[PDB]
Amino acid sequence: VTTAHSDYEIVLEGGSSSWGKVKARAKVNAPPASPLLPADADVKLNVKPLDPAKGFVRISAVFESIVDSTKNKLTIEADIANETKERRISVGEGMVSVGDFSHTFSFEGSVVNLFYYRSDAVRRNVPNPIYMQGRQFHDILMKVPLDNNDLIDTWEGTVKAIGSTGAFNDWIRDFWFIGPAFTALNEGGQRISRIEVNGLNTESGPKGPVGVSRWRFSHGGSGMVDSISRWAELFPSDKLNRPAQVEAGFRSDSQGIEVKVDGEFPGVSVDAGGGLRRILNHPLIPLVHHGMVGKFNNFNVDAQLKVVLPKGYKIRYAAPQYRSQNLEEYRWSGGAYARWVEHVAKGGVGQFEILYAQ
Amino acid sequence: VTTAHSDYEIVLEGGSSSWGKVKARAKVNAPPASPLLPADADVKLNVKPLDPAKGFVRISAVFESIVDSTKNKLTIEADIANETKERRISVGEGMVSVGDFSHTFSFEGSVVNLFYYRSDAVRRNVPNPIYMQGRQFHDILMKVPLDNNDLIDTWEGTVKAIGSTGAFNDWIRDFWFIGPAFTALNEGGQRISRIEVNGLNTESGPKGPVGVSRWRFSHGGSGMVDSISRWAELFPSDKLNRPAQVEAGFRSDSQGIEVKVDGEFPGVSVDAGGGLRRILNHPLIPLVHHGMVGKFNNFNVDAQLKVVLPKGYKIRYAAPQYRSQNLEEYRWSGGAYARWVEHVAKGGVGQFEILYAQ
Amino acid sequence: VTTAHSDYEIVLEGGSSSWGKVKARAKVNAPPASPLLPADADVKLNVKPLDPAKGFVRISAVFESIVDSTKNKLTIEADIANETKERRISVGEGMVSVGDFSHTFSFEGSVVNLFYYRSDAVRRNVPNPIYMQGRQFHDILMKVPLDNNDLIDTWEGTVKAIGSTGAFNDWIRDFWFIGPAFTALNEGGQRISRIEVNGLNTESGPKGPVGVSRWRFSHGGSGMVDSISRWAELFPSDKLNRPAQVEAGFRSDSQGIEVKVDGEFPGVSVDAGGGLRRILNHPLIPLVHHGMVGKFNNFNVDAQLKVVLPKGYKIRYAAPQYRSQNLEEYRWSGGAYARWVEHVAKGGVGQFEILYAQ
Ligand code: BCL
Ligand code: BCL
Ligand code: BCL
Ligand code: BCL
Ligand code: BCL
Ligand code: BCL
Repeated sequence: VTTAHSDYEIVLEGGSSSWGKVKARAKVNAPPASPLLPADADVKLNVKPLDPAKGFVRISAVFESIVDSTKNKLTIEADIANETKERRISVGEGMVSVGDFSHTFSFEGSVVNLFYYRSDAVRRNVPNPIYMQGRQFHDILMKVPLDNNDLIDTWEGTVKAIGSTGAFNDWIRDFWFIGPAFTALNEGGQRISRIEVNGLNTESGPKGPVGVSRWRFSHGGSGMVDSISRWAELFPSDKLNRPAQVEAGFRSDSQGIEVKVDGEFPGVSVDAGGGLRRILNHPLIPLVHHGMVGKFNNFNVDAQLKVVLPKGYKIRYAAPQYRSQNLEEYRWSGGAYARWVEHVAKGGVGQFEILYAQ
Repeated sequence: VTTAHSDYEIVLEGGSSSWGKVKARAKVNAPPASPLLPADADVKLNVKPLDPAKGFVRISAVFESIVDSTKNKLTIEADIANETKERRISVGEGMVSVGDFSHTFSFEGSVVNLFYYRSDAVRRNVPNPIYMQGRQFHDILMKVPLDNNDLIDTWEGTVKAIGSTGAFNDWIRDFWFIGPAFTALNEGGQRISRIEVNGLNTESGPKGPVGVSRWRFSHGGSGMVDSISRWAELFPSDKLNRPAQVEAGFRSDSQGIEVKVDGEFPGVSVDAGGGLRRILNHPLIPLVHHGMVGKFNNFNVDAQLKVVLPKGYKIRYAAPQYRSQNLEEYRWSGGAYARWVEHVAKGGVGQFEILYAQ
Repeated sequence: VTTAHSDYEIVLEGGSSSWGKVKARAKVNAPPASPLLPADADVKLNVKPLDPAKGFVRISAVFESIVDSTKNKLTIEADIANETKERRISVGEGMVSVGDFSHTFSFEGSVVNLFYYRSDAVRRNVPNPIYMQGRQFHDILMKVPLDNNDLIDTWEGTVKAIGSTGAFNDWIRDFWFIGPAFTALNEGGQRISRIEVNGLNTESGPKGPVGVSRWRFSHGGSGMVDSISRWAELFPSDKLNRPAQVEAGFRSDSQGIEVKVDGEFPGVSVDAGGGLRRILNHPLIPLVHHGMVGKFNNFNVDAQLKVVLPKGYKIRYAAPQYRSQNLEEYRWSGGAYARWVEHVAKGGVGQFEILYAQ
């Protein structure tokens, strides 16, 4: 018998605060859909206020994994700020390593997020809008020291390809969205444009030649792509009054999958209007993308959610309904909640709303 | 335990008549995949002979819904006629309303449906062909009175966009196929071309300015798109000797879905050749599209179908086989029928054929 | 209760040999997702060494089916050889028949398979790479005697279309990937280019006019398309020291599906390095494509695998683990193996690795 066991905990700050602590654990005795096993990964994300006056934060990410004995790592650290409601700017650096190979990089880039329409007729009549169609434009300048022969080979190969292959800006997407990543684009109503290569040259860096590229692309979303529809919400820099962090990891092999998440960050709750608040709307891409793997083994659900509201707050509406309550702490399990967990784990996006207030 | 309960009833006219009464009810205690709940809708479609000499019918549609408290409505009424086997013409009017906002519209449009091949070698050798690849071309002239400020804003915004944005005819499809509608295109082997904007201007209508647009698009189908493969069959104007109608609705929320259908129309049965008739072949798009939502909760099937043949007719072949019979009335439930209901509810298109005769 | 019963047997040659005998049987009491039933098919593939000095083999394929009473057949026989590691050449002939219609054909064609990158940094650090992004270019010259009126009609229709329709090279793909074949492309991360028509003319053949076309297309793969990622491996001509063959067939209708496979060919095992061997990595397209039909009825798994190693060899690693062993013969059933069978039958590609050695 295949059984998914999971526990989730949300502990909320009150007042005007959107912050929450989020913890999760899950295990299921079914294999992942990776054609290489075992596959283990640990991820740590950190972000701190940097310059509140200019709205800059400093964010870092560390990814480490082991896949069929191969050890991988990627880190990236960047300073990011909104310039306007639509244009965001970044500058950063990082590295990637795989077994005995590694390389570094630095970059700067701007992203401009544009909705296809704006209408007060929609805004005033839909209290909790979900879909927002739009397109996001990246402009990136990246640099990689060419300080081993593999880097040199790839740089020269790519220079040669760009020079000789008229369809490079098109076919590069076949390379980029490796394996089933390609398939996931259409699944989420996401489109990636042909790229533009605006600049390609070698620089004389302090330790040697540096490969420098300037390039652009856009990606379109029909409304489910959270990176576009919830662009401002997903970067709550104006709510980051202290450092935030999240650590997560999984272990997986032919026998099953185990996962753990432990984080604290702003944006967990939202002003719902009318003096109510809600847990933020569930982003759609995680459910749709995970939906591509959640349907391969039947499973029973053994799931519990615990939500701790701030002192003095009460739930006004929850659907699925909670099972029990002890002051500010509410618990869901079994019944309609278990059924909703099955639904979203298989790719469904049916709404689970929690509205609360003092 | 998740259980889908459903009942279907088909009552057929005899002789040369293709007409039937179709009733259905279903309920299932699982949530819909809507990221806004509750979601309730009622739909009424009507069509009557208008000018049998020119083949015009007058069709009307009313859609009403409530989604997370927002009240929606759209109506459309049109006169439609075949000009040729491939070209159909229409003229009509309607309105849309959402909360405190509303607008009207009128239009005329032609649609030309073209198959990619015609071959007697296929026709004479395949007795019940299903797939037909082809492409359908729309040419539309629509008008909307710009009689509130939101209409004015959207009209001017769109005029501005068409003027400034070279990729408008491309990216408009991201806006148009909102949310998971985008994803459904590829699922059904359906392609939407870039649009052509042939005309855009303001008219001085009786009550004020009117926004007028003339535009075109084609959509391609690899064979499953019923709008293309069964183009003539889906508009049985030559069989409409009296008014036809269908009413349907659903209620849904975090706890489940309930639905009801009650209609009467031509085209329910078909001449199968050899003096046999069949219930029409199941259209594929409904099953494929619904397949995108039917896989998120395991369910047991409690389904019954009742088919009442005209007096004196008998079933010659049915697969899945029926369970019971009382004169002209045949009933299916359990066993292989329940298994077929599960199959098609999850997106399968395995054939369930009923052939009958006197 | 829906139950899938299946048995698989692999019997391996030893030494440096990659050959194996592969047998399979499966049955399941659920309907196929074919909108025409019954659907029965038998396939026979044969290949023999032809000219070991030039690397030519002679391969033949016979497909026969019956679909809703219509009898179909297609045969193809060809000589195929690698010219280089990337370029393969072929010349051959065949026929197609459907009911009272038939036609023949002959052809020659080259295919060039190109990976998007080559990197020693990947090669030396990933011991068993799976994804390889790339693009494959076909150049085909085919001839069909126009020796009945239907052939003449289609030839003239196509000549007319190519002449009049600017989007022919684009829309031809709607015709080509009939029905759900269209949808399967994106599912497997596969792209088909617009075609190029380089030549179209009529020849005066011995018995009459012959329609001759010269045309090209490429197809891209993001890494799962085995035709691209495992290009050399899939044509083990250098391992074909004697004839190989496989016969397979299925019978299906509204009640269920039964299938049988019986074959012997090189390429069943692979040198894994370190003096180990493995069963070849599971190709991804079969699992992904079948995944599009494997999710419509819940089923229980009654599956057994038997692997017979060459004398004196032992399994070093298997995950899922085997259940029993008798000398060189190992058996899997139930437990984690049954769970893996469910997973891959529904479209999962989680790795099942068997490594063995003396
Ligand atoms: C990922 C989905 C979208 C996308 C959506 C966005 C969004 C949204 C943003 C960017 C931004 C950036 N993108 Mg982009 N971007 C995509 C694909 C790309 C690709 C590529 C080759 O595929 C590249 C090179 C880039 C490059 C870049 C940079 C120019 C820029 C800064 C990145 C950074 O510092 O990351 C650092 C990396 C990480 C922090 C790793 C973790 C990333 C995941 C997604 C974050 C999960 C947050 C978690 C749920 C809660 C975190 C709480 C913690 C306490 C922080 N994008 C795809 C198409 N991109 C930012 C920008 O505008 O800069 C100007 C920005 O806000
Ligand atoms: C470059 C990337 C972008 C960015 C892209 C996104 C995207 C895209 C999304 C978010 C979302 C969220 N982000 Mg943000 N985000 C950025 C910076 C920040 C900052 C900040 C001050 O810098 C903060 C505090 C946040 C905070 C938040 C939350 C409001 C929200 C997640 C809520 C939740 O409950 O998660 C619960 C958390 C978990 C269940 C697990 C989180 C742990 C794992 C490790 C996080 C990463 C998972 C992902 C698969 C990894 C992909 C990595 C790439 C391949 C490189 N982001 C940068 C600028 N963020 C999500 C959301 O809901 O938006 C509305 C969302 O979809
Ligand atoms: C919907 C799937 C296909 C499509 C397939 C068809 C087909 C097929 C036809 C049209 C026709 C029309 N289409 Mg078109 N069309 C599509 C997308 C569009 C879009 C758009 C922005 O997406 C627009 C503006 C149009 C516009 C139009 C008009 C020019 C024209 C008349 C519409 C009408 O009166 O509807 C009135 C609206 C309704 C009746 C609502 C109900 C619609 C559903 C689909 C009908 C279900 C029938 C039910 C199962 C049985 C009904 C029995 C009742 C007793 C009647 N189409 C997509 C791509 N279109 C018609 C034509 O050729 O006119 C010249 C026609 O026959
Ligand atoms: C503008 C739209 C087009 C059109 C488009 C289609 C399409 C597309 C299809 C049909 C199909 C059918 N149509 Mg027609 N149809 C038109 C006009 C008509 C007229 C007429 C004389 O005007 C008649 C009598 C019919 C009759 C019929 C039947 C032969 C057949 C449904 C059989 C059945 O058992 O349904 C059983 C009915 C039900 C199970 C439920 C019906 C109730 C619901 C409310 C109907 C609409 C559902 C749909 C999801 C709503 C989408 C609305 C849009 C978003 C606006 N149509 C107009 C001209 N029609 C279907 C078929 O099988 O074709 C071969 C089909 O796929
Ligand atoms: C099928 C998936 C890919 C593809 C991948 C490949 C690969 C890979 C190769 C070709 C090759 C060829 N392709 Mg191609 N090809 C595709 C689509 C096409 C289409 C089309 C209209 O769709 C056409 C006309 C062609 C035409 C051709 C010829 C030019 C050439 C020889 C074919 C042959 O003899 O087949 C004979 C037909 C059969 C043997 C039928 C069986 C085919 C199945 C796929 C084989 C299963 C093997 C089985 C698992 C184990 C067999 C063991 C037996 C003992 C042999 N391809 C799609 C896009 N094509 C070959 C080449 O390069 O020639 C120069 C080659 O190696
Ligand atoms: C024109 C077609 C190409 C070609 C295309 C492919 C493709 C594509 C693939 C293979 C794969 C394999 N091929 Mg090869 N292959 C060709 C010629 C050969 C020759 C030869 C010396 O000529 C040999 C010995 C082989 C041998 C092999 C094996 C190494 C491997 C299957 C292993 C296994 O366990 O299958 C177990 C076998 C079965 C489970 C059942 C096989 C029985 C059925 C009848 C085979 C065909 C099924 C398929 C759905 C039919 C599609 C037909 C088309 C619509 C026309 N191929 C020709 C040149 N071959 C597969 C692989 O794993 O590659 C890494 C794979 O994906």
